Amino acid sequence: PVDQPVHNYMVKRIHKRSLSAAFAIASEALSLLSNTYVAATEIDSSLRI
Amino acid sequence: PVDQPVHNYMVKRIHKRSLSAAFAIASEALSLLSNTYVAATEIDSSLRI
Repeated sequence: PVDQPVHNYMVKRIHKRSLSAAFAIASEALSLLSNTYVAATEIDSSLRI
Repeated sequence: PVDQPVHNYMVKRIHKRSLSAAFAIASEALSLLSNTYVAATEIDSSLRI
């Protein structure tokens, strides 16, 4: 009579990371963007695409 | 005329072993056991399971 089961309870810390990157836009691209957002009979399809 | 068959009869002792292990139980487990042995409308199913 010397034996007895034993259990272990380990717990962990989660830590923490992130993400980030650079992505720049030209103003003329935004201008052609604005018309294409309301795509209609106007707005040159070739330049928009 | 000198040849003759010969036989050998070996017999074995079977020896003897056994097994034993420890397994403890808490009184609260037995108490919740008692209600589950008579499982009815009472006796919390979640705690019993």
